[PDB]
Amino acid sequence: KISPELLQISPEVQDALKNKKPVVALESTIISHGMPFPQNAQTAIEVEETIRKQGAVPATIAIIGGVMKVGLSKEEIELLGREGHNVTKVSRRDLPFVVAAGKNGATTVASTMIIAALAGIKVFATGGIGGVHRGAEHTFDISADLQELANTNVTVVCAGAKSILDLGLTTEYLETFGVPLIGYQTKALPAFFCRTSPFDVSIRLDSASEIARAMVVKWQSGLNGGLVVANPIPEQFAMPEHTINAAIDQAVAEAEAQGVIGKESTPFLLARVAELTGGDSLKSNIQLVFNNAILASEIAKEYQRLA
Amino acid sequence: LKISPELLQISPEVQDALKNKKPVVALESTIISHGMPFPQNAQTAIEVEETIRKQGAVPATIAIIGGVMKVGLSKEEIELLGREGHNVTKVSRRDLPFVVAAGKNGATTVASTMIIAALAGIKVFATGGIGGVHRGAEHTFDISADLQELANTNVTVVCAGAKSILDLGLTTEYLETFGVPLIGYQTKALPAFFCRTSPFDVSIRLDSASEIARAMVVKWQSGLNGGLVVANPIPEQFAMPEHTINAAIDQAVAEAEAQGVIGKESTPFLLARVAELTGGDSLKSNIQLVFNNAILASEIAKEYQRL
Amino acid sequence: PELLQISPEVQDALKNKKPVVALESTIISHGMPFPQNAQTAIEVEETIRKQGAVPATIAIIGGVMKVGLSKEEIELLGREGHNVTKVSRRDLPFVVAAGKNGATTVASTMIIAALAGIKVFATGGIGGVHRGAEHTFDISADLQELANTNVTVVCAGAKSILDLGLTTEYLETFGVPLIGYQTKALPAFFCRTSPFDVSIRLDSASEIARAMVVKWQSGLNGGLVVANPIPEQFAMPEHTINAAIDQAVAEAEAQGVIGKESTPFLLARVAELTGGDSLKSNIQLVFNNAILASEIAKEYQRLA
Ligand SMILES: *[C@H](c1c[nH]c(=O)[nH]c1=O)[C@H](O)[C@H](O)[C@H](O)COP(=O)(O)O
Ligand SMILES: *[C@H](c1c[nH]c(=O)[nH]c1=O)[C@H](O)[C@H](O)[C@H](O)COP(=O)(O)O
Ligand SMILES: *[C@H](c1c[nH]c(=O)[nH]c1=O)[C@H](O)[C@H](O)[C@H](O)COP(=O)(O)O
Ligand SMILES: [Mn+2]
Ligand SMILES: [Mn+2]
Ligand SMILES: [Mn+2]
Repeated sequence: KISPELLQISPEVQDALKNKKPVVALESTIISHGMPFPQNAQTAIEVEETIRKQGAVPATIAIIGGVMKVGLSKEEIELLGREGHNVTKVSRRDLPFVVAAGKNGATTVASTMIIAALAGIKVFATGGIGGVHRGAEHTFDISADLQELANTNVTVVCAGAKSILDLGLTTEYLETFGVPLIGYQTKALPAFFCRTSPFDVSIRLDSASEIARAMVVKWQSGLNGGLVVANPIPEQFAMPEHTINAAIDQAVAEAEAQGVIGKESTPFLLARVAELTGGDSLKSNIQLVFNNAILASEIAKEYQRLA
Repeated sequence: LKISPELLQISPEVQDALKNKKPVVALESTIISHGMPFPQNAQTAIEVEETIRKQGAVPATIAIIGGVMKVGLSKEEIELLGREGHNVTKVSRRDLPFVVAAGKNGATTVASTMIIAALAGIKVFATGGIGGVHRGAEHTFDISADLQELANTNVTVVCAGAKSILDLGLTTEYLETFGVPLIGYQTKALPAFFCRTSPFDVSIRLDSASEIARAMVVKWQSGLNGGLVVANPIPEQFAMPEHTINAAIDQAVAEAEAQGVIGKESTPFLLARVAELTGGDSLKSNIQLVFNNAILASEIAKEYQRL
Repeated sequence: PELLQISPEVQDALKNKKPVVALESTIISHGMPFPQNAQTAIEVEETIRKQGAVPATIAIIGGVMKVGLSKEEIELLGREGHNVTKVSRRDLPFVVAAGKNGATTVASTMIIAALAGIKVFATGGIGGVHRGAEHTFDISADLQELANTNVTVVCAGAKSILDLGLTTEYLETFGVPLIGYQTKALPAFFCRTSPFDVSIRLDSASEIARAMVVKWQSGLNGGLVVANPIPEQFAMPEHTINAAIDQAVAEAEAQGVIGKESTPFLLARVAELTGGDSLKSNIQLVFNNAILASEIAKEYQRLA
């Protein structure tokens, strides 16, 4: 029952929810910190349209002038893409201040889940989830995303956890906190730019339909928390393992040596891997995002059907 | 509070006991499928139900049958889980929605069991031993979802402590961090599962059922959610020799690690291997501790229905 | 029910919408030696009263969760000392069940304040990730209470005996805002500064209060850490205080100190190695935090 001075849902999205059309949420960190200009905004508007061509309704989420806004104008997206790193990356602990100081912010997966759940949106597409960082056994550097997944009822379609992270530790972590890690048509956990990895999802499902069904069962039996749907990047756009892993490993060593830490790590690694791959990691990431948007449209349609 | 009959079904017996305020004791399915071999699996489970019956209390064995969460089971069902063994999905919280959605059978761990018991409003649950922090968890992050269920869900779990195959010190630390009281029953020293003693202490030591119940009531009436571990030492008669059992466990652990056994397979492999190495003795101790735990859990049950 | 009692001076302010600031009893029983423990408690209360707000010291007396306390009960906690049960969240129901007395930690003080509707609470410094928690898993339940329960905790940062870096990672993970008051760098407790930074620098109590109402109205449960730099003149010498802390921790490890008794031991050991100066620094930072806390509580009461 939040006040409009706090949360503002755009009329497209409101109508969508009234008329029970399927809605897919999207995040703003990917635009501001995830990718450079103008690939971030092109990518974002285009993801929105992809969703539209699948017959669903996009709601991109962000903090515009201190307001939590569900659905955004082309203008505001252009805005986040131009202002870029100057915009505040917003996780859970960041949110109330960016709302109070009335500033603009780009929501992470955590925040995007929070707001989406506030708006009653169950399906959310992104590129890759945050997770347990390499070295975390000694650094305790662990995304708030995982705790959000533990606690907030949103399904997040992604290409897995970002492959710059520690995937093994991430899979243990998700199990401890009772979060389903669903492979869409895959048992092997997808690694972001790359289609497989040495690890496993917690369950393989071959259709949106079964995922929607699981969601309804899960929530109706009271098990609160979200679900991760790991969606492999299409073969056309997949980075070959050896190259990408070399660029990731170098970028991670460099970040260690340079004392990069905290909320700045992921943007640093993503950009540096893009430098190291000459733009290829970035192209692949954009491809992965469109793909997840498509699957996410199918899942939301299937979920709305049941609900 | 009202869960659909398609998802959740309580036996008529357990329903009359709940209705008529008879003290009910919950029981887990995974003990049967993944914790013991056949016929000992089904045999022990039925003899446990009987044991709780002698105490003048009503057992509800919990499992997933044909996609339904089932509180209370028939002899046929217990037996089916028993003979089906590893063919039955081991079910933790992350697992739960998919077994139920897909109409399958599943054997519930402490976590799943607690979840379901809590749905039927059963506060007392007897098992052999709880999951915990695995040896090597500093680097592996392998930490049972049981401990998280304990953190949030209102059930008392009577056991011989954590399975001796785990890392007990880190478990005690973990429970403190998460606000879960670890109650030694008539001991300040943490019971070791197969062993009565460990070089680790419980958080509170209490000598009667009634105290345990009254502490339950203050805890919940006060709004601190989460369960309680009541660690009940195996009786002196059936205990394992420190030397022999420890050697068995250590070999088993080194072996599991060397073979690369990970995830939900770890515990069932280690129990099997330990039973093998001890020429079945460990198993016999396990059974005996389960009966003991059941008796104590019935007493706490009566004392709880009282207040 | 009868399992929580609120002093009439406290309820009087709650009903009448006046600023209330919580305090913890572990500062007293296990935090500081007698007589300075009771003295510090009473004078902290006074500092609040004079600040324009109403002190409520939470503790468990005769099994009761008590909001606001008599000087008799304060002297009792200060004197009976380490003989009083230290109470965290796991501890709580039993100390109540058994009608015993206990000194509440930041965790339990947050709980109790929450039961009574007190959104603002002042302490010296919170528990956190201990040095070597990476191998020991030794992590205060406080961090979890901050993750979950809605209370603002004003302090000197985390007690500097702990592992602060790990503590900041952990706070991020669990979504708990770490607010530096007029500082980017995380207050180091005895020290005014640390190699670590907070999550946001806020310069005024009002800002913090608006952040509070916006945070909870939005439904994000969990508390807030407000880190208050120790006054410049009371700060310990970095070399002396860190040499002390380091030795004390090395000893604690050697001697098999663990669990709930780890922090009290180290504190006692540190003031001993610093010949009372760290305790003196400690008492000052507590007063300072009580002042900032009063301001926050007032500015927040104004706003909703
Ligand atoms: C990752 C984001 C999603 N997809 C993508 O392609 N690129 C991206 O940068 C998310 O924004 C994620 O929530 C964010 O990285 C959170 O990280 P922290 O652990 O630093 O909060
Ligand atoms: C242990 C269970 C209890 N008693 C017993 O004798 N044998 C057993 O197997 C529990 O089922 C426990 O939850 C199990 O270890 C599952 O834990 P993970 O999810 O960590 O595998
Ligand atoms: C620390 C307390 C706060 N300020 C201060 O000046 N001195 C103190 O002793 C708190 O009591 C803290 O919550 C306590 O350390 C709890 O620790 P554990 O429960 O982690 O042992
Ligand atoms: Mn991080
Ligand atoms: Mn495990
Ligand atoms: Mn501790």
